Amino acid sequence: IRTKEYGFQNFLIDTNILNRIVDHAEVTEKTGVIEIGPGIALTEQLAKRAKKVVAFEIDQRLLPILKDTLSPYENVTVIHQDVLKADVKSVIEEQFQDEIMVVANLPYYVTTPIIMKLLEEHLPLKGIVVMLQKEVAERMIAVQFYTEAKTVMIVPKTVFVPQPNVDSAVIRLILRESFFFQLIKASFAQRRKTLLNNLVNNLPQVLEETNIDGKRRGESLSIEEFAALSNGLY
Repeated sequence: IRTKEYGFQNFLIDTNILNRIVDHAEVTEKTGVIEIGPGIALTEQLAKRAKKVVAFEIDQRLLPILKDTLSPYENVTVIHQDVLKADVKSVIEEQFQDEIMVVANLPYYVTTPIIMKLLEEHLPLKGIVVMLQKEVAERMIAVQFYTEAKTVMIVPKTVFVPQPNVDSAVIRLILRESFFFQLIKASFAQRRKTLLNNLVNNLPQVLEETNIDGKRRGESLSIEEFAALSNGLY
């Protein structure tokens, strides 16, 4: 608990876990890493076993803190951009000679968009680990198309500084015609209303079901089922 002063965003405490996290990253002196939402903590113990680290933070307030926190470590560069509106393909060419494994600490609201954006441009990563709440992880998986997931290692409230009420979890995601991605966007518009309604918020009429109820809703359809529909007229 070196976490002094500034003002008392909530943070971790013991390294006990952090190298377990880092353990669940396929991390080496060979691999690089794209840290998102650093605070400071993760990034320090992360810098002590990685090739290079690339921290991403929109919060200005943290940079004079990271000015001296994680200053001593020399394989760290804290780029200051909105990760969502970021130039991360361009920063890979700019900072990694290399396997890459993004580690990310993001809140529910934007966390699901971000993971998409990283994946979405076919970027060359080993995998995408993310710390989220206990509830949300157990929920198993928005797109298992780009990658298949494992909710490995739980993380308790009792290793945090404000001590959030609900315990959290970590989730690693190693990766391995397509208007499909326009389809899932179109099918989820109203969210609550029927499939008729959602595919009349979509580009342009006739459509026989391939073993699938009309009035059935978006959040039901299995991931393989959702491919079959896309093969209407791509």
